[PDB]
Amino acid sequence: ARKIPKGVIHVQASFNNTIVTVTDVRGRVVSWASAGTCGFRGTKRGTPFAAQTAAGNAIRTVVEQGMQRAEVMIKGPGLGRDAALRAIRRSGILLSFVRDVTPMPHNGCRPPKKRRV
RNA sequence: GCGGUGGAAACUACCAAGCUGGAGUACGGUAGGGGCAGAGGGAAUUUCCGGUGGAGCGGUGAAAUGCGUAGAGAUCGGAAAGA
Ligand SMILES: [Mg+2]
Ligand SMILES: [Mg+2]
Ligand SMILES: [Mg+2]
Ligand SMILES: [Mg+2]
Ligand SMILES: [Mg+2]
Ligand SMILES: [Mg+2]
Ligand SMILES: [Mg+2]
Ligand SMILES: [Mg+2]
Ligand SMILES: [Mg+2]
Ligand SMILES: [Mg+2]
Ligand SMILES: [Mg+2]
Ligand SMILES: [Mg+2]
Repeated sequence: ARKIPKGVIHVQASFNNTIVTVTDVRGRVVSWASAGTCGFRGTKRGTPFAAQTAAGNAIRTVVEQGMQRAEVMIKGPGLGRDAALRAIRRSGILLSFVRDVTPMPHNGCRPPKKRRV
């Protein structure tokens, strides 16, 4: 739909799922792919493999718009933080910068209590 | 045991003067999340207002309630607030 030569890839990795969004430097969203939209449900939705197919599935659409260089943003403690990165590499798209944006509060809102499990 | 009387003068007690090592005062330093009061600061989060986008998000041992086509989550820009 839009052919943008350079932009950014946001990958949020949580413990139950990982979102991979494709955007451009103007701060605008083009197309996204989630581990859940790939036909995965809750348990499997956390594994690095679903993050793999998620990243691959977004980059399908990003090469279809004909884009070349990109920055990678990784947010969150989950597993896909490593796995997704591999996909970004093997999908044959030039890797500019890979940053870790995981929000670190400098103090603040008191987190939920400890699960006694 | 109590009372009277004659002696002794070390220890406690009393009376008079002394002495610093105890306790303080002045002086000069120095470390400190000590206390009270008044200024300022940033992350993060939540909600609200927009632009993109367009099906799931969220969550568990595995699920479901819940939130979502009345456009969620994601992402960029703005405000506001408290801790
Ligand atoms: Mg889990
Ligand atoms: Mg006698
Ligand atoms: Mg005497
Ligand atoms: Mg005296
Ligand atoms: Mg105060
Ligand atoms: Mg600020
Ligand atoms: Mg649209
Ligand atoms: Mg419902
Ligand atoms: Mg409404
Ligand atoms: Mg619209
Ligand atoms: Mg949102
Ligand atoms: Mg404020």
